[PDB]
Amino acid sequence: GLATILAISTATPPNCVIQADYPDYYFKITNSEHMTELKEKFRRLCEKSMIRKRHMCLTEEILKANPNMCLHMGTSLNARQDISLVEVPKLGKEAATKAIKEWGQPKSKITHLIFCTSAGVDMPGADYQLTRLLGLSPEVKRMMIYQQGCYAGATVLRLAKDLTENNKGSRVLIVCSENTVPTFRGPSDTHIDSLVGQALFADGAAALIVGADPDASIERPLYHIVSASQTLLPDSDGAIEGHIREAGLTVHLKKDVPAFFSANIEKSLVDAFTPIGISDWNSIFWIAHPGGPAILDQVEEKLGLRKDKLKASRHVMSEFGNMSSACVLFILDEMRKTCLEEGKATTGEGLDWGVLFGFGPGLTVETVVLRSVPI
Amino acid sequence: GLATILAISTATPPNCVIQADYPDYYFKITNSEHMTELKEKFRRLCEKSMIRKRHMCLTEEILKANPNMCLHMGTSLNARQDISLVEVPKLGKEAATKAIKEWGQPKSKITHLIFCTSAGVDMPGADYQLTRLLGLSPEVKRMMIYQQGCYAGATVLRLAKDLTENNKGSRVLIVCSENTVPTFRGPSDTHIDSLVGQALFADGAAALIVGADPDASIERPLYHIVSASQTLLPDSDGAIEGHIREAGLTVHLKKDVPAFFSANIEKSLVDAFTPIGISDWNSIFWIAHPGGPAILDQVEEKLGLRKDKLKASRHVMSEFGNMSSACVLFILDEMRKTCLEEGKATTGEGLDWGVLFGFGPGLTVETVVLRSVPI
Repeated sequence: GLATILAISTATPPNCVIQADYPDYYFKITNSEHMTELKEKFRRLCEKSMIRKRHMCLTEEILKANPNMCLHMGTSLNARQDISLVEVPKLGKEAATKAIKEWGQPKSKITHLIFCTSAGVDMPGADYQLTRLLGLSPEVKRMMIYQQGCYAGATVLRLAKDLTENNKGSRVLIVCSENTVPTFRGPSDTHIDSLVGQALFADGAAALIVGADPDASIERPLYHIVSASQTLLPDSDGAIEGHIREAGLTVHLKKDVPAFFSANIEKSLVDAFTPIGISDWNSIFWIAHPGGPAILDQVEEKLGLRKDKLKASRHVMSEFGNMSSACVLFILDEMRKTCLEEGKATTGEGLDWGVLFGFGPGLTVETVVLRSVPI
Repeated sequence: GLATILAISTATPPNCVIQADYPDYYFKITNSEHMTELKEKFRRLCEKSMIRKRHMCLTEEILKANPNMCLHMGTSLNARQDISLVEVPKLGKEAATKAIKEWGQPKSKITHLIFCTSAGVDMPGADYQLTRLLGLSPEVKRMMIYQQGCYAGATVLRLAKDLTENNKGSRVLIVCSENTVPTFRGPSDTHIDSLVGQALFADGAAALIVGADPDASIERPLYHIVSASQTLLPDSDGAIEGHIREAGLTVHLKKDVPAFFSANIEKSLVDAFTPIGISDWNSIFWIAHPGGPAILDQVEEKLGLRKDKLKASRHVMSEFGNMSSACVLFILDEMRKTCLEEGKATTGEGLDWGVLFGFGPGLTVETVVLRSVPI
């Protein structure tokens, strides 16, 4: 049978910042209060984000203890690594424990682990740290997916599908854990694209249990992963770049990232849904990585999506911000929850078929086709 | 059927260093000739390695231009990234083109790409650069395996097995590309395990084509991937660590590393070969990551292997040094070539079943069971 999502959970650091308060706090903590023009430029970014609040392990106290993180280009990788390398598997464990509990099985039945993060690399990696913190079997088969950015929430589903379907009895724990430690920095007039990231990026972790052939007596399916594709967008080279440097992770954008994704999205829909015989994009349910808001506005107008097709996706953005790879898994969690609260006929807002989109560097589009589960 | 290796090729930078001359060259280029006692330690390490020569893209001219790389802990990550991020897909492409040529089929038939390196992280990754450099289909399904260290040569086979067996007609291009740019540094009194890296680490790339159900009329199997396990070793936490710092990749290694691997390897063999009905470890052909020579010596002694069992593994170490993930793939390439030329009965030294071992951080052992192909 098909790879099936058997449990979903999430976790965020307790520290929460209201987006309406952030331009003032950010410019205060980075000693930029005199940059009056820049501050109001940042305020519009935050207000245009449609983010309400964001969770951040980074506190005023931590930043005062690591002041080079407050400069735009301070030598600070070591300080960022020291923080994030511990936080990433810590927040990951918080989500994993909840997913394993929903699943209701002993964690000794987990045969595989996919860990995914762009928040800091180490040897051994976060996969090893999670294995040890959780007490998973030492023989757990681990895949460590490092630094793939905001499309990796779909990448982990693509990987899980092949892992679980090719190994009878396999049960895969997926954990995405992301934070702003490597990217947080002070503002600068000549790096507006970095400023965009300070308005959008947030912390979060999501965890999944995936397996083929559920045991209906003990396990409850939420979605089936039917297919998973990945493509690079023509002429998009260099549109989004993230560099790991002495000053941490530096983000570099070209002008028209939304135009690339909207102009190419239907190709991915066609390629994925032609084998299912589906051509009407309002007849499927949608999960789309929301961390670039103009991407979703332009996709929805280009395709003529009904205005609420993307409500779940934009709601996670509103409540949590751009948590990179974790976002689409947060959105799956909410969608199945909302559908149960409202009595919908399926976990896919009453519809049988859905698409999950990951967007990120390379310009890459990950396209996962999902099948809902009844009531 | 089983995932099957259908082509293998390798590449190294043209610059080559003779190990007999390396203690003098290294302590001269690092302006450290006065550290006479440390130099004698380094001579002993270089000789005991049994390495004859290593390929390194790092020339003295590049080191002169990048002097903070010759300090022990100079701020140098940006300079290392600038070199390595270009070098990794460039060497990888040299190997990939050869492997695709051996395979003989159009590169438009490559459906998946696995890239593996510990030589530097970037967004988008080396998988992206290679895709563009080779002109693979923009729809190629990529997996980027970053910073998994010396066991990752086995990891990529474990991954490719599930990708190819779960997708009829899929053809995976695998590329490992490793170099010394992140780890090269000058010597220090207080950090002698970093000297071990300077005596051992080297540059190299290997590429393979892998798929299931080969077309006998146009493809030629070399090995079949029977199974692939991964385990952490008991009580070994912290014995090997690698940190990505402002000074580059720092290595931290405990003296007991070979004792951990040799004391635990027979459990990996029993677990992997009990399904096959095999208990005689001299009865199978061996590919073992050789970058830690004492590991192989103690494994050999512990299990009572004939001295010829590890000959092919030690030969690649002799001629190329520790190329991290690429080593085991070089060893596979050489083993099928020797068997072809010596008229052996199979590509696995005339034997039917074999084992491929990756060793690295976590203490992790990757165990891949192989089946050879007849003449």
